Amino acid sequence: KDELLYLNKAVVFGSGAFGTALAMVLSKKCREVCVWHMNEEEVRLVNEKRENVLFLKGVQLASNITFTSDVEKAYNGAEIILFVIPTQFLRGFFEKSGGNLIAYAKEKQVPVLVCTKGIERSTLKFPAEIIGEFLPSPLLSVLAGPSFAIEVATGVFTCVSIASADINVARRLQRIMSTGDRSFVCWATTDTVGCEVASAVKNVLAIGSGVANGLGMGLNARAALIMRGLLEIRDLTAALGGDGSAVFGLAGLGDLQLTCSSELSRNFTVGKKLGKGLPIEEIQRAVAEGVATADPLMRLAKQLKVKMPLCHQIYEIVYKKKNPRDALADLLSCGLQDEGLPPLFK
Amino acid sequence: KDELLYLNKAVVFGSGAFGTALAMVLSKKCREVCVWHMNEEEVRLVNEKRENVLFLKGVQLASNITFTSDVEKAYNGAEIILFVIPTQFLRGFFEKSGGNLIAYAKEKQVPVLVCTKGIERSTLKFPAEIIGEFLPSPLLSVLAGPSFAIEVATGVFTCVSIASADINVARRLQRIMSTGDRSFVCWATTDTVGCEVASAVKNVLAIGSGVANGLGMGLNARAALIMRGLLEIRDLTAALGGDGSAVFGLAGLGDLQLTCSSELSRNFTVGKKLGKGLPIEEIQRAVAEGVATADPLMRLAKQLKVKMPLCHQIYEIVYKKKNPRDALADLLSCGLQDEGLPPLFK
Ligand SMILES: CCCCCCCCCCCCCCCC(=O)O
Ligand SMILES: CCCCCCCCCCCCCCCC(=O)O
Ligand SMILES: Oc1nc(Br)nc2nc[nH]c12
Ligand SMILES: Oc1nc(Br)nc2nc[nH]c12
Repeated sequence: KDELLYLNKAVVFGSGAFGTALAMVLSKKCREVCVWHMNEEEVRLVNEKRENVLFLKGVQLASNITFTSDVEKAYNGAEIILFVIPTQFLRGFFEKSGGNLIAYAKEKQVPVLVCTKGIERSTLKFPAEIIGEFLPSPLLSVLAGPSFAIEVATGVFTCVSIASADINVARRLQRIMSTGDRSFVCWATTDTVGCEVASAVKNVLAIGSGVANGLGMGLNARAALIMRGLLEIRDLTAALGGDGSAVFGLAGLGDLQLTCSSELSRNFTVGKKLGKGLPIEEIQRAVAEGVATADPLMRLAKQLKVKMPLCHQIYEIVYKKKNPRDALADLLSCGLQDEGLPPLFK
Repeated sequence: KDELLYLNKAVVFGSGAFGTALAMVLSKKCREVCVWHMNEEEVRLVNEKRENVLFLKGVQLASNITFTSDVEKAYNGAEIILFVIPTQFLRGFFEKSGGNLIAYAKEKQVPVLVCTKGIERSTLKFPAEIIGEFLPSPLLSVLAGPSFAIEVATGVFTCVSIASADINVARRLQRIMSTGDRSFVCWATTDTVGCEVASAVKNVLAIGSGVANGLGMGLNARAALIMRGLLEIRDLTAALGGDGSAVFGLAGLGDLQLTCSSELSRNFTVGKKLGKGLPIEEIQRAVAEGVATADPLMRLAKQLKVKMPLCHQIYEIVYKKKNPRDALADLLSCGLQDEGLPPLFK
């Protein structure tokens, strides 16, 4: 259906640049929107300054956005729930504070939208999969696509995709997240897995992009990194059970191309230093997503016997003091190959 | 085979930034390399200055590169032929000067490499297809991929793909074009058509990229343009008979992502002005590829009944004084949709 849905309330768990930006979209589709941040003092500050001076500096919170540190106040009444809490704290949030939240969600069949990205080290599971150990899969959807937070927060044209096992769940979320001025447009897909794989691997690939640049390479190089890197997202996706339809779409190619040209992103800058030769120890001074993700990503790949050439060489560069140039050459040690893509049309 | 081939001679027909840059690659794989430019006086100049001051300013021609205006001197001995002559003059070159060249190519089974890009207005045929009316298809290959000329000319890491009906022809060209230092790496594919479609349509899409920017949009937008734009390349490719395997590869996604972020490209700048509202008449002051290509591209699409939403709206903006904002809204008039990509894995 091409007709939008407006609600009375929405809560967002995660007070980062991304969740905050997402609350601005919701603020235009929901009467009320709470954003859950844990530090009570910060909650008040932000509410006073009418601005998340914490993670999205320079943006003016809609007046109907209210930060709260009380989980219970956050979800009560909410007709949509967004999770954007970082991977590492996800499970612990659910164990230590999700009790009432879970029961509420189950009782009222409240749609849940996963926006957290990564791989959990202990289990090597993805964010929606974790959340799925606490909440029935049918209530769950995943949001992914090229979406720089500032741009999303200030209403500049953005297209993301929403994925759910049941397309019909995605289509209903598509109608709650899409704005009235067509500035935030959601496309439906069923590929939850491809979405989550693309989201996680893009951050690792994005350090490679930095590596390339620090190494003296240019735009031809980066384009080739995005293209080959995508095959790695596609193969890991196949192995994990996904149907792969998100791979060449917004969640995959779209978010991947974006994240890799983000020259001022911390993923890029870190790779760029490693590229220039600076040791990782010297660098770290606010961790980069790709750095944290490379390790688990590598363990998961190994466990599933998926070859991910770019992601391994990026992992070695980051974790095992491998010379970027030695890495590049090894990557190119393969010899002359076929492009390796299947025909679309027989 | 992962082992390279070096030759005694190579000729390149086309004295642009691209062919000139390609001659620098060849100059490292061929004893001798002639580059055919028509103006005899210019030929001498360039040869004296040891630099194509004409279209690739600031680059030092290998010493084994010699410009010549004598077709006959150009190909005699050549063991590979590259065409990079612009589309519009392609046929006329073959009719007015290819006589001896054609016979020579046929007689010695000289591999031909098509690097020209576009759609010929009269026939709506692509460059390799044209050349195929004068030369047996088996001798023909197509080169495509993300490859900014300066970067290719100065040896900065570049990956392109080479396509031929027979993969084995592509693999042999792959071994002649790939350099000894792995700075120019060629991947083989059979998708000649997808390659040529991607090459032509990317220039039109690249004006859209400019439109987006002139309209105030940012990087999220551009990423979404690249992703949806690609479907248009895929659908036109299906209709023309291609197997589509080049689409999500170097020739497609790769070259597309590159060409659309080329903020200083004439395709971008033109779109950007149209975006800012400047009338096309006011703009033109050296035509942009996408401008010339939009018309034929639109006629070809129509003739084949392929819907190419972005390319049509770009055509209207360029040829029919359509307001970019009116265009954007119409493009978004579709309503809430599914992403529309097939599963890769069943
Ligand atoms: C950690 C290594 C990153 C180095 C950055 C490389 C710059 C872009 C390289 C892209 C070339 C792709 C190589 C693919 C080779 C293969 O498939 O085995
Ligand atoms: C000539 C029009 C160009 C306007 C530039 C638009 C900026 C990026 C827009 C990408 C959104 C893709 C819209 C697809 C809608 C559809 O499939 O019908
Ligand atoms: O322990 C923690 N839980 C959550 Br939820 N978020 C955090 N941020 C820092 N420490 C944290
Ligand atoms: O007529 C022409 N033929 C070729 Br080949 N190239 C050209 N460039 C300008 N006019 C030309």
